[PDB]
Amino acid sequence: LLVPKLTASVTDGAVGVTVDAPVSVTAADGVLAAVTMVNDNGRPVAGRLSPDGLRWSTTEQLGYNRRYTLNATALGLGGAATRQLTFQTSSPAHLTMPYVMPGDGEVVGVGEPVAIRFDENIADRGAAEKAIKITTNPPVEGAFYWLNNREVRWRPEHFWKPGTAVDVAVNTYGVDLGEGMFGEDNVQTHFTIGDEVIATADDNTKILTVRVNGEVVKSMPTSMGKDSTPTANGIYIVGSRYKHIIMDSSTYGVPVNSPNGYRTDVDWATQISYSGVFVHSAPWSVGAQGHTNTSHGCLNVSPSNAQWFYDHVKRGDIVEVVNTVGGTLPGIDGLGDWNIPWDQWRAGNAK
Repeated sequence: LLVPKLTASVTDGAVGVTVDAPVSVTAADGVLAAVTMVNDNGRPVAGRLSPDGLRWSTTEQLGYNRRYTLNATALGLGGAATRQLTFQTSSPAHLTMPYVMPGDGEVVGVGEPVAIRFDENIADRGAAEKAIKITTNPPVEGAFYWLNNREVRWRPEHFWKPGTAVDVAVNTYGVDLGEGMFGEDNVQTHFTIGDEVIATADDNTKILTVRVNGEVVKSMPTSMGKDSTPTANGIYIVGSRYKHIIMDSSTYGVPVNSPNGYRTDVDWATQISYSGVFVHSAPWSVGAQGHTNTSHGCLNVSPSNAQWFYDHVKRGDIVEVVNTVGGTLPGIDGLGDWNIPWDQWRAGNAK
């Protein structure tokens, strides 16, 4: 007759046991009569034993920098076995919290990338990528690309298909993200892609034309950036929107009282670059809109048109600017992700 056998997911004496997984204990040739786990001043850890008595597991988050002790006994027809195991979990040098966009339960446009922004520089980009599980339905190929040391993005090759569900599980709790930096917590979000909405600003016509699922629904005369401060060409992702906002050039590197600085309150503002390009109300230039460029790079349009754009365009919709004298919007702007060729995006930069 067989002696019961105990198998724990930790070994007695271990150090740097990671806290991304539950701790478990299994009986063979018998059943579990007692399992307790206790931290280093006696508080019980909390867990659940399967109905068949074979498998026990912790049910709550385990702590960084803890010394836990696990006592288990198995009883069988042919005897008893008891073990005591003591182990120490990872003690980070630092913690980093991830922040995910877009918002949970949001409906976003077809240009919206998955964004995971860490509040510290990530030394092991690959470990971060690996901890982030993205589910798509319908499934589509995508890839990670890092905009800077803290923020990674995931997206498909092409604009999302309307009706796609996107799920993002950032499972960074207990993960060593490099040089003793570990995840502070897990985060989750789920969003859905909505209608296809692409607004094109053509500098040859000075019109911003808004297309919803391939159809023109609005034509907006506009005044883009003057030759000395032109609007960059390329694909811009729509971000945040404001009933009114004080636009302050010092927010974007540029001192208010320098030659290209400004501080002005404007209405009906939709952000389309982190470099500070917005679509907004410009009563002062209604004359020029349709004819000449007068701005610092913003898409000046009429008050009714900026408000229309506020109401009808959402986060993740697209604006494409073409034929200006400017360059191309940088890939790494923050809202310029689609300007990076797919082959480069896909190869990634996890080193």
